[PDB]
Amino acid sequence: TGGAPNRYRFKVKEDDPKGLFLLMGAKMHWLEEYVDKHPALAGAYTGPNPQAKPDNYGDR
Amino acid sequence: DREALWSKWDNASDSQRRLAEKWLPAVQAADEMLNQGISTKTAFATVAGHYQVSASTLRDKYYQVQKFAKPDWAAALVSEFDEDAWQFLIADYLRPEKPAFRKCYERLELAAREHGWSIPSRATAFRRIQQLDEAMVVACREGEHALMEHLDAMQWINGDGYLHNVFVRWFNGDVIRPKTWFWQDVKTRKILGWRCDVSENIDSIRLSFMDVVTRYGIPEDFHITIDNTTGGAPNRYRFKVKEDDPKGLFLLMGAKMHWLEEYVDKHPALAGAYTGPNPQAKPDNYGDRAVDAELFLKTLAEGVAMFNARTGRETEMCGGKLSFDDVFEREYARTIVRKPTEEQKRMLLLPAEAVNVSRKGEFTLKVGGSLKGAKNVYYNLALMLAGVKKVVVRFDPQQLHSTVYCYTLDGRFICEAECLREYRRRQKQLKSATKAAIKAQKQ
Repeated sequence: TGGAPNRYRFKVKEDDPKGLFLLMGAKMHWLEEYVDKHPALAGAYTGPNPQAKPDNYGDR
Repeated sequence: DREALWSKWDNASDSQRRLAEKWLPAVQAADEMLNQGISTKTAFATVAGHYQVSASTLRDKYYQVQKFAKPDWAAALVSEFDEDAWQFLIADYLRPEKPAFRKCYERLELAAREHGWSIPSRATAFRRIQQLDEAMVVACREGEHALMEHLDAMQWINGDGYLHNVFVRWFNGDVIRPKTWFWQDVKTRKILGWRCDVSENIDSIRLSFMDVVTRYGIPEDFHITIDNTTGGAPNRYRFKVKEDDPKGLFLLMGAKMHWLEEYVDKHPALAGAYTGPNPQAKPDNYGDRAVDAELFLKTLAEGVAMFNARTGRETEMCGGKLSFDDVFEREYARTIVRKPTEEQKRMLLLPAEAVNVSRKGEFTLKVGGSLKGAKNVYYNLALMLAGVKKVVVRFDPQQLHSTVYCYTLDGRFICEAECLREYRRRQKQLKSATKAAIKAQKQ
């Protein structure tokens, strides 16, 4: 359900989204290569590396 | 030069070499007929007759091989595109990202479109990627750089450590993962000693060594290896132990210094504690499952005993038949060792961090932790009678109530002195004041 405090300094929000979806006339039922692996982010993406040095990343 | 010719013979296919082999006896036989001065017609007709071959071909090839020496007659018988795009692609693959080749290629196609570059085939591109180097892949990940006389029993021992994946409830009540240090005989592979503790520090190494030299003795030529290709910290005795130089003690023992998971971690009795290499493991079950220190250590001792006693060891010494115990018992009897004196063993007893000495020649150690609480005060006349401010105290936990030995900060023995939950409350209060504040900051 998400919610929690307060990005607007006031808390948002415990609700029922479900009702809104049903109201829209919707019947409810219950890229990693393009984003995470793009060259421009190479300093930030670490990759599935089991051993990765934490000392480099605050800058990256 | 016959180098290029012979390399052409060499590089030839088996089928091609076979072809040359088939064509050689016909050319050689033909040579014999001409030597005899036989008409060219009769000679070729005869060869083409016996051997199924075109006479014209044989004639032509004979003249072709005529200029070549006879041993080498066999050997006789046998991407223009935009550099910017290529550079762009190579630049992309070598990133630690290391994107998929087909997709990185598609991106390259977009760039090529924007710049109007003429790109080669994906197969050609990858082919060339294979042709680049083994070293380049490592250039991308820095990987390969991360890899890159008669021995008596007891003559050379190796020390190694092991972090357990089993949760054990220690003597102080805390649930931790124990770390054990082992000493192994290099020749026979027998484990000679061990000590287990809550964390990695010099004490387990030192004491396991003590166990090894007390049980099997000190050989006349002693080599010790710890591949590194100081521990200490507070206060299990309520007084801190210890910043030192172990190194000197080892050299003094007459030792030249050099720089079971199935049996322990995987034993059935610990099944609630060992989690196994499970990437997803529920933390909610384990506080109840952690095994007792006594059970873990008994399982450890039995695991060591079984590891050593296990036959069918495939080593030179065991010859696929004996166990580490057998070969160790055999070779140890053929080595010359000496037993350590009581004094040597006592010099190995534990060092306390430097304590202050008053003008009266007395100093204090606040005993606690695993030992009964008491504030011990030690004294001697030699402490007030010469130059000293601080002193390092050497002791046996069992003998703290009576005799300790004082050393100078530089290691010179001075004399011995006769004797004339606490901080955990702070640790816990600090823990609560952390957790509450952390949750409050998260929300």
